[PDB]
Amino acid sequence: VVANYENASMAADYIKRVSNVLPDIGIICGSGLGKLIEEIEERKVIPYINIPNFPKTTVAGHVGNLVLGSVGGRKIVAMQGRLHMYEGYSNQEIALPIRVMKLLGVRVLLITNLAGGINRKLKSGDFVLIKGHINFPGLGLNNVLVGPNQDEFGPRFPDLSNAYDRLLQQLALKIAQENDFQDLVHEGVYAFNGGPTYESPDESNMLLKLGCDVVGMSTVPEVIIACHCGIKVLAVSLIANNSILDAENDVSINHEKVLAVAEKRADLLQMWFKEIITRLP
Amino acid sequence: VVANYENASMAADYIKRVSNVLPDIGIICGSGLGKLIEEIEERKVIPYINIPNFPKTTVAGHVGNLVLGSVGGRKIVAMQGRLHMYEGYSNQEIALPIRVMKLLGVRVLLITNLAGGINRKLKSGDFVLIKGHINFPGLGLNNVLVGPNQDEFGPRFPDLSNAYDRLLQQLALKIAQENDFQDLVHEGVYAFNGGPTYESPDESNMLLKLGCDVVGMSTVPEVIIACHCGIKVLAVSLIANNSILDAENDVSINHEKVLAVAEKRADLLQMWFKEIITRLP
Amino acid sequence: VVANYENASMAADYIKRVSNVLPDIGIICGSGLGKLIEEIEERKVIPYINIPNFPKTTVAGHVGNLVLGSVGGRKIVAMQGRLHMYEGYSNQEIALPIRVMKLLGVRVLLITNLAGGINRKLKSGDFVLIKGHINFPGLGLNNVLVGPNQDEFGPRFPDLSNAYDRLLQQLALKIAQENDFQDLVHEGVYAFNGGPTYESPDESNMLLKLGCDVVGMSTVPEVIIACHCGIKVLAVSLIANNSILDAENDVSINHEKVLAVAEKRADLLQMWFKEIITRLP
Ligand SMILES: O=C(O)c1ccccc1C[S@](=O)c1ccccc1
Ligand SMILES: O=C(O)c1ccccc1C[S@](=O)c1ccccc1
Ligand SMILES: O=C(O)c1ccccc1C[S@](=O)c1ccccc1
Repeated sequence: VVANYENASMAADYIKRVSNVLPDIGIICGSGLGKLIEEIEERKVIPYINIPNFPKTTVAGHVGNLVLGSVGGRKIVAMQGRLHMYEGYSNQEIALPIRVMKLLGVRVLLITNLAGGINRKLKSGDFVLIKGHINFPGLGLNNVLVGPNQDEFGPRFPDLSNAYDRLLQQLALKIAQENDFQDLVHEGVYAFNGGPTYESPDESNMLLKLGCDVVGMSTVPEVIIACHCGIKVLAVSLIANNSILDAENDVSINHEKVLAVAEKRADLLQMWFKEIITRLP
Repeated sequence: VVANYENASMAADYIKRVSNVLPDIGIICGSGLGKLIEEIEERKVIPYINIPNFPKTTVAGHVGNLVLGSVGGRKIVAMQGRLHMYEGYSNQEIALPIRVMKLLGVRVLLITNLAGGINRKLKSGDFVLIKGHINFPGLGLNNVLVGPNQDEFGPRFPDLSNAYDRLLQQLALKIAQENDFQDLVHEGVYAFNGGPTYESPDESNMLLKLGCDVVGMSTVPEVIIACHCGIKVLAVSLIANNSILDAENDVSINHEKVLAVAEKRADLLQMWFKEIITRLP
Repeated sequence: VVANYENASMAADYIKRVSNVLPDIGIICGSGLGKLIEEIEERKVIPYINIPNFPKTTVAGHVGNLVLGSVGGRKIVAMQGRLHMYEGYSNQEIALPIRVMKLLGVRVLLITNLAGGINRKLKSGDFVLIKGHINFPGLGLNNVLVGPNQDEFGPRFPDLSNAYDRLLQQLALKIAQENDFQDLVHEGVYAFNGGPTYESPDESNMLLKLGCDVVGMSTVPEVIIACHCGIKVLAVSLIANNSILDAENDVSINHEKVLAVAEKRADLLQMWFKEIITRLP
C-alpha cells in the first residue's frame, strides 16, 4: 500500500467516523516512555488492524493502537506501539500514519525515544533537545522519501534547515527551568544509525569526530515525513549510556540496562510533556 | 528487466533501425541545462516508451526522449529527461541506457547537474570540474553495481581511480580561459547524497570535515556504469548555493532559487559544451 | 526462504544424516586462501544445492560446498565458495549458513579475506587481526539483521563490543611469534565497503581521517550473525595494497594483482590457521 492521498484519506475517514476528536497535536512515545497515553481524557482506542490501509505489524507483534482524547485541554492523537525501520517496514509503511495525522488536522508532532550518548558530557538519564541530524540512511539511498513524490503532501526536494522548531525547544527548556531540572537538559545533533545492532565502539569514536552528540535508531524518518507536509516537530532523546566512555573502559550494554533508565525518568518525562502540550501555541 | 547484453542489444538494434546515426559522444544534461539538445542538427527524437527494454518512467512523468544528431560536426546521442535514484529506479533501470550507448559506439560521456557547495570558496553560479567522488550509497550496500556482474560489459570489481579523465578536465579549463570565464571554474571532490532531501545543516558541516567540495543527488551512478564498460567521463557541477555559509547564517533554500541559477548560466554552459564536443579527441 | 529456526533445523538434520561429524569450529576462507579445505581429513563434501533451504548461487556460479572433517584432531565445518552481499544476496541468504553452523554445535568461527590497506604503515602481503569495525551498510539501514528478529537465535538489539574475541587474537599473535613471522602481523579496525567497486582515492582519504586501518567488502555480515547467536570470532585480513599510498602516487589496481598477493601468502596462512585450530580452547 502506497502512502498516497487516496489511501491516507480512507484511513482518516474511518477514524473520524469512530472518534469525534479533531486533534491539533500528535505524539509518538518510545518504549518505556508511554505512561502519558494511559492518562488521556475522554479517550478512544483504535487498533491499527481495524484502520483501512494501516501497516501490518503482526510479525513483530506487541501493541498497536491509535489513541485520541484530551490532555491539558488540548485535543491530541497518539501512536501507541513501535514502527521502526530496522524491523523491515518500508518507506510507505512508516509514512502513512504521519500523513493521516496531517489530514486529521495535526500541526505539531512531539517525539521521544531512548538513545546512546556520544558527547563526553552526556550522562545516563540526561535529556537532549534535538536541534539537527545526520541521516546516514539518507546519504546512502535509504531516505524515507525515496520513491515517487506524493505531491499533495509536499515538494520533491524538501529543505530540513528548520525541521526542529526553535520556539518549541525554547518552551521545553523554560518548563525544565520552572521545575528546577534544567541541569538534566542539553541540546545536540542526532545521528540516525539504521540498526538494530548498537553503535560499535569504533563507530562511536567516528561519530565523535563527526560532531554527533547522540545516536539512535528512531525519530528521523518521522521528522522528515512531518517536515515534508508542514508539521512542526519537537524531538527529545533520553540518554541510556555514554558510548564513548564505555568504549574507553571496555564496558557492555544490554536491554535490561537500557529500559531501567526509562523506568528512572518515566514520571518526570510524563509531567514535562503534559505541561508542554498544555502550553504550546 | 536486467541490464544484460541481450536486452541492451535489442534496444540498440531498434535505435539503429530508426536513426542512421552512429554516435561517438553521449550527453546527459541536468534540469534547466538542456538547451543544447534543442539545437542538435539533423536530429532524430526517439521516445523512451518506444525503445525495447527502456525503463518505465510514467509514474514520475515529464519528458523522456533519446535524441541523435550532429553537434560541431560530431555525432552524438543525448538522454533528454531525468533518471535519478531518489525516484525509486533500480540499479538495472539506471544502467541500461548507458550500456545501450556503449553498444551504439559511444566512447566519451559528458554530464552536467546542479549541486550544493561545501568548499567555503564556492559561490552560487560557479562551475566545478569533478575530479573524484565519495559514494555514500556505495559504501552502504546501494552501489549501482550491486547484483550479478554482466561480464560482457566489464569486470566484477572495477577500479575508479581514473573514472574522471584528466585530459578532458584540462580541455574544459582551456576553453574557459580562451573565453575569459576561467574565474568561474573550480575543481573538486563530489559527495553523492542519495536524497531527495537537501543536505541538512549538520550533514553539510560533516561533509566539510571529510574533504568534500560539492554535494548532489546525481551523476555518480552513471559515472560508475560508464567506467565499468570503458567509457571516458567529464562531469561538471553548477553550484546553486553554499550550504556551509547557509548553515552559519540560518538561511533556507527552495526549488525556485535553485532553478534560477540554472537560468543565469544556461547560455554560457551551452556555449562551453558545444566547443568541448567540437574539440575533444 | 527466511533464516528462521524451522528452516535452519531442516538443513542441519539433512547434514547430520549424511556426515556423522559434529563440528566445534567453523571456517570461511576467502578467494585464493582456501588450500586448507583440500587437506581436511576423513572429509565429506556436501554441495549447497543438495542441502534443504541453502541459498541459490547458480547465477554467480563457481564452487559451492560444505566440507566436514578433522584438522589437527579437531572437528570442523568449512564453507567452500563465496557468499558476499555485493552479489545481491539478501540478509536471509547470508545468515542461514551461519545459523546452521550454530545448530550443528559450532562455538568458534574463523574468517579470512583479502582487503585494502588504509593505515600508512600497512604493506602489501601484511596480515591484520581485526579488533573492531565501522559498518557503513549498518549505519545506512542495510544491516544484515534488518527484518524481524529470530528470537530463538539471539536478541533484537545485539551488543558488538566483544564481537572480536581478545584471547583468540592473542593466540594468533603468539603462534606468529613462535614461527618468527610476527613482523607481518598487525591489529586494526575494519571498514565495511558494500562494493563491488574498490574504494575510490577520495573515499580512502576519508577513511584515514575516520580512524580506519583496513577496508573490504566481506566479513562484517558473518561477524554480526555469529555474535547475535553467541559464536566467538577470529577475523584476519590479507592486505593487497596500500590505497592511501596509491592515491598519492596515482596508481591503479586490478584483479590479477590482488590474487597474486594471495598466492604469495597462501601456504603461510594455511600453516598458521592449522596451528590455531589445533590449539584453540
Ligand atoms: O528504541 C527502543 O525502544 C530501544 C530499546 C532498547 C534498546 C535499543 C532501542 C533502540 S534506540 O532508539 C537506542 C537505545 C539505546 C542505545 C542506542 C539506541
Ligand atoms: O537534480 C536536479 O534537477 C535538482 C533540481 C532542483 C533541486 C534539487 C535537484 C537535485 S541536485 O543534483 C541538487 C541541486 C541543488 C542543491 C543540492 C542538490
Ligand atoms: O573478496 C574477494 O575475493 C576479492 C578478490 C579480488 C578483488 C576484490 C575482492 C573483494 S575484497 O574483500 C578486497 C580485496 C582487495 C582490495 C579491497 C577489497
